Amino acid sequence: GSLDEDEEDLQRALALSRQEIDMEDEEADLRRAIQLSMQGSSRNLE
Repeated sequence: GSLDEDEEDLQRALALSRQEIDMEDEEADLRRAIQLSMQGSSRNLE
């Protein structure tokens, strides 16, 4: 039950999209979304 296994590729995809965008304007919002995802924050606000 290695969850980290999938998370390795998941954060890989995140880093992948990081270099895909890497643009500090409008895409910077998507960039911030990767950061948000890396913060482990989903729809679990309340």
